[PDB]
Amino acid sequence: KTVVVTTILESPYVMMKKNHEMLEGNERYEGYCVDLAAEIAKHCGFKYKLTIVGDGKYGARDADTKIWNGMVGELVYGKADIAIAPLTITLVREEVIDFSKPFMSLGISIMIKKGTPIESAEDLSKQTEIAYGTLDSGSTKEFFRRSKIAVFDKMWTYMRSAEPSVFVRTTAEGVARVRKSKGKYAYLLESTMNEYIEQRKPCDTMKVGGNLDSKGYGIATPKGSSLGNAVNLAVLKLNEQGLLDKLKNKWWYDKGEC
Amino acid sequence: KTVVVTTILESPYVMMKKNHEMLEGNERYEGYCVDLAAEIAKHCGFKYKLTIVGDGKYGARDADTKIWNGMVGELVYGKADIAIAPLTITLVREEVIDFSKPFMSLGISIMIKKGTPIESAEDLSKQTEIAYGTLDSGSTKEFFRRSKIAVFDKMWTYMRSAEPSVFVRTTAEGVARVRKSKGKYAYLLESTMNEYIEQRKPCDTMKVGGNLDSKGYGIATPKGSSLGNAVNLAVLKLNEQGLLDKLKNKWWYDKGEC
Ligand SMILES: [Zn+2]
Ligand SMILES: [Zn+2]
Ligand SMILES: [Zn+2]
Repeated sequence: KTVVVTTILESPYVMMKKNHEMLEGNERYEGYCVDLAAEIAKHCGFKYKLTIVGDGKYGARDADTKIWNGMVGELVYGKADIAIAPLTITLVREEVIDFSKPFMSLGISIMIKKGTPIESAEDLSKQTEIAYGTLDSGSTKEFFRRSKIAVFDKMWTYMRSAEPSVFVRTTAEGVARVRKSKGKYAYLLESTMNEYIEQRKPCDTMKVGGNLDSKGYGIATPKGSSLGNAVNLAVLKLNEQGLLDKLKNKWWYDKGEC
Repeated sequence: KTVVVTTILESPYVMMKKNHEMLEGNERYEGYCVDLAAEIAKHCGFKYKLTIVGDGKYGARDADTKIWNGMVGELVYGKADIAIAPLTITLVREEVIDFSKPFMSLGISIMIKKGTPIESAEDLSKQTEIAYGTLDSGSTKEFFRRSKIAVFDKMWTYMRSAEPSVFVRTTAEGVARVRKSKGKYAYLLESTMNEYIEQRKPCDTMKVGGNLDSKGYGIATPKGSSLGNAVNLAVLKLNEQGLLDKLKNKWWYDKGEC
């Protein structure tokens, strides 16, 4: 049967082609994950259908109702057979779904509007003129919520109680907030996304400091899935052949605008 | 039952303490992996015994007998229950043993004396005045042997027929060869080790250029191991607590002598 792939509209991973209205099925999309999905499918030997997650979220469990949302939820409840997106491998998720070895290594980072007098997470924590937040319903927000590290705990204490909210629904919203903040808002997002945006016009943002942590993205399948083993081996084969590095160069720098 | 842990003497992962002669069992050793093993055994609640792999190798398969050597072999043939060391996650290994999600991210790098006229892998493949090689029976040598990239392929053709042999049995021998070669020898090793040595006196070596690839080290268990699942979650939990970063700081720079 055709494999249902859940993914998310997050540039440069998955995007609508300029003339998608003229196209059909998988041909409507382009991007790093679109390219990766085609390769994984070929090496594993399956036909697939790309679908954008309904609620546009990555995946988090709701305490009380205990219902998983986002791409994780589509896998948990059987709405999708595999997730190919910039989905962070975390303990809570690994407890309900399977992840292949990582296809991309990254870490949480700081995005500022050029000129902002901030160079580290410690800098953000010791001041208050500049506000900062993260994406909502994701691994980045969870990192700070659960952190027992002094600096990060101090950062979370502030963010969770900040008003108006410093959190955003999508990466694009966070980037826009930084650009129009006149330097009064710094955004906390994963390094890969930070690096991508720094190469996009109007070239007014920049990544500062070292990553706050280290983790990776993995292809996810429902627990006990028949595709798990093959997909994992495919990811390892493709990394060792250099495809993964080739794809990042293609979507990040080959198309750099700065 | 006490869990048999196979490991390898490789600074700063596993080393004999200064006063090892008056110590017994696991107390004779110290290092990053020694600390990691203790952490894992505590969260999974099991007793263990650290053992140094008999042949001192990481793990490669004999093309003729098809027999696995090193730590991988000890797991494959049931001589050990788990391997906790800087063992690289690779396709060929993943096919015969299980790996937890990575506990450390790294890549192949270039080590030069200091003052050596080399700044990249390309530079090495352009001349013949400077010899270069890699460790044996490992993931690094296999990287060059199978590479399809023009530069890495040009390098392997040289290393495969080089006379004398540019390959070493241990990282220690490679480093020693760079130091006593007047800069006429360059060593190819994983970034983690490179960075560690660069901070060790006589402080006469340095890492140059970016990593050639991106991979990770993982805790290995035989296939069908009752410890596999739990250990994998243990690694994720530890990374999220910051323990893994804490440990690298401790053994890499806190003890730095440059
Ligand atoms: Zn392919
Ligand atoms: Zn602990
Ligand atoms: Zn043989």
